[PDB]
Amino acid sequence: VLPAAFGFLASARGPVFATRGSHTDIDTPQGERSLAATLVHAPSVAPDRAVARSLTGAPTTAVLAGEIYNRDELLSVLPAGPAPEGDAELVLRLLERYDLHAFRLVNGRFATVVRTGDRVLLATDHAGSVPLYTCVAPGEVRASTEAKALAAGFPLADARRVAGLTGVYQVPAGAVMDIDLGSGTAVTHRTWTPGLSRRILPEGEAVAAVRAALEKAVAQRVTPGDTPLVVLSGGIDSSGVAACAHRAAGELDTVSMGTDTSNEFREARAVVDHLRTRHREITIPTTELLAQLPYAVWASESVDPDIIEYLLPLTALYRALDGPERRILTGYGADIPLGGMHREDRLPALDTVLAHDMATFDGLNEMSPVLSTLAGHWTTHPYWDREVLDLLVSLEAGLKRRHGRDKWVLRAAMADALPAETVNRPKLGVHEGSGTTSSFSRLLLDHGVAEDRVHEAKRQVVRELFDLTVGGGRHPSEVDTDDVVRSVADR
Ligand SMILES: Nc1ncnc2c1ncn2[C@@H]1O[C@H](COP(=O)(O)O)[C@@H](O)[C@H]1O
Ligand SMILES: N=C(N)NCCC[C@@H](C(=O)O)N1CCC1=O
Ligand SMILES: [Mg+2]
Ligand SMILES: [Mg+2]
Repeated sequence: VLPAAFGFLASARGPVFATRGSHTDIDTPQGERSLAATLVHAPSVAPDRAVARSLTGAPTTAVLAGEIYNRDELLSVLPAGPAPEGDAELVLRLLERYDLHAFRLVNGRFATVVRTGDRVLLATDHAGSVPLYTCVAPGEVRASTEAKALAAGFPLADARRVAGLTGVYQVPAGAVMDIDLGSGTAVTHRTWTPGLSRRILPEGEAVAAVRAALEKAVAQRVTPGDTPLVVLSGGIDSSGVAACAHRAAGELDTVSMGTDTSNEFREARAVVDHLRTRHREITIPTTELLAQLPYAVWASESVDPDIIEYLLPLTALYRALDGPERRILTGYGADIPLGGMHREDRLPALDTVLAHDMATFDGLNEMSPVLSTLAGHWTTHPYWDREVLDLLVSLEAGLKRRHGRDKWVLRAAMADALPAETVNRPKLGVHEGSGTTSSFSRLLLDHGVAEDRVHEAKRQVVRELFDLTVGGGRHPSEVDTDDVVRSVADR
């Protein structure tokens, strides 16, 4: 049900993560010139499948956090028949055949570090959905799924430095960093890049392809026998995912979050009734929502005020979940390739914003698994599935904004599976349906923070939280959001 590991801290030559779970140190056969690592994973899963060893080429050790979705495909290009036992061994098999190019073939939600001889490889999935950070110095390489574990040396080109940190870099999305341990030299190869050209397709085929892709992406994300949990908002995106997940599992559990300001329970109810899902509504006080601020920056390790604002309600929801650890699917990210913020018929502006968004998502960590695993829950997002993403991004603007409706192709793709009311439902940003942006603004406004200046205040606040939780090793619970807002408002 859950991946073999959520993250890790490794070194090639006392880990503390936001992620909740068991810790397991891997054995160090060649004790020495070996790959040491601490894996963080669910208490209910065996780390084994997240670790693979080999002698092909050299002594080799692979560690992988997360999971791969196009397994059948990758397996079809391998020689022998005895299939690898897990995703880490699968990667290993692929590396022995394509070398670092193996990552150009992977469609997944993972982060991995591999040591073969004195060579070290650091790879992320196409979207860098599972953040990966590193510190490289001649003779020593440290990699971790959380920068906070690395804050406790040389500069690396074609990698960005982490805010308020030194010698700590984030491996870019869709990339593989090839590091020679001896010289400490690092070379980065991109293994995926957003398509820039657009595809033309008749309505019927376009709508069918989108439906088929999403169904497949969702199917790849639901575990056989296990009923998944979908964070439902009543919007077309999460609703589209719910319909697909329900079909792949034959049943479905849903959940919706709301505040005392706002909610989308009504819109969500329409869908829970259409598919007859096991639904649950959660209402967290606005004051409780804002108190989540330090937890969001700590888990996401992001400094973008706008993203942190989008993550607040999600973070609160994951932490407020009751019951056993769940496999959660979301409809997050659908608006990006579809320009879900575009509100007119003039297509030009839609593509401009789309191209810009697709070129600047890396580093935001908005889809990081830590957002949910901080409470022991694993999340995956089918709309940013490589295949679904490639397709949605490639469609010509006229298929996204058509018939006076935004994200048209997606709405039409779920038409025969959801109520008409849900299909035509205008877009709403979870920030609007629960009043997160307004609440955060009101908080600053109630502290004296003037208007043409709340945004910058939100920046200073978020950045201050980061320096404390990520750079200073301070746990969110030990941080009082009000005190930080106070300090920032004084300016
Ligand atoms: N009020 C909510 N309760 C539960 N899940 C939500 C809620 N609002 C949004 N989500 C989830 O998070 C994603 C946010 O995307 P968006 O609505 O485009 O901002 C949706 O695709 C849902 O899966
Ligand atoms: N430029 C970006 N990377 N924007 C991300 C906004 C997320 C968007 C989504 O679901 O794609 N989203 C959150 C509410 C909403 O809309
Ligand atoms: Mg959406
Ligand atoms: Mg919404």
